[PDB]
Amino acid sequence: LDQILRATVEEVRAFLGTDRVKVYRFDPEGHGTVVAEARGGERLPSLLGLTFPAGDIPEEARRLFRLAQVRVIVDVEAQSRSISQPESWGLSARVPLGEPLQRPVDPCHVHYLKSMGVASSLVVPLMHHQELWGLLVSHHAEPRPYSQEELQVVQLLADQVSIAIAQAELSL
Ligand SMILES: *[C@@H](C)[C@H]1/C(=C/c2[nH]c(/C=C3N=C(/C=C4\NC(=O)C(CC)=C4C)C(C)=C\3CCC(=O)O)c(CCC(=O)O)c2C)NC(=O)[C@@H]1C
Repeated sequence: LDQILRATVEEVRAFLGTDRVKVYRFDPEGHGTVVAEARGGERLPSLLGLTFPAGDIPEEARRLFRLAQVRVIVDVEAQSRSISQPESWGLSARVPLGEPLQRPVDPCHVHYLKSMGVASSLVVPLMHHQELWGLLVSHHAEPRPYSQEELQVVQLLADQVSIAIAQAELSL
């Protein structure tokens, strides 16, 4: 799995022509590791081999990854702010998306992304069945706006890998 993804991180990078793209896996204990990482003009250091703490993300945000399955961050310059809400469990049967064309994130990510010197941040969740196995993310300088039409093409690209990582769990 970790090896296979190594070729995926670079493969997708070619398509998304993103300078930096890495895959993030998750553990039940609340621990995640980077099993892949690519760099373009080497504007950022290699994070590969670094374990990220779950605390980095609560849950309400991850929920969107389950229902929204889109994950898109606008220019951190727009300074969008999104925090928690008072008693807002939101009861629904099953309505995919049904939210703004963008996903504002608390100032937590603002500095986080900016700290990486990345104005843009394209993310894509990798879920198999009803569970989440991995997470795809991309970061780079102003890569011009993104089209929804082209986004879909990649949206499926994230689904394909979902099969590779899933089929890998069996063998691995
Ligand atoms: C802020 C000081 C602290 C913090 C809190 C925090 N994070 C989020 C949301 C996200 N954080 C990430 C982080 C990553 N990007 C990556 O590339 C990686 C490695 C693969 C990570 C871990 C992401 C993707 C999100 C989701 C936002 C999006 O739309 O993409 C939140 C929001 C939760 C909410 O809804 O309240 C918060 C509060 N993260 C830190 O690192 C600090 C400790």
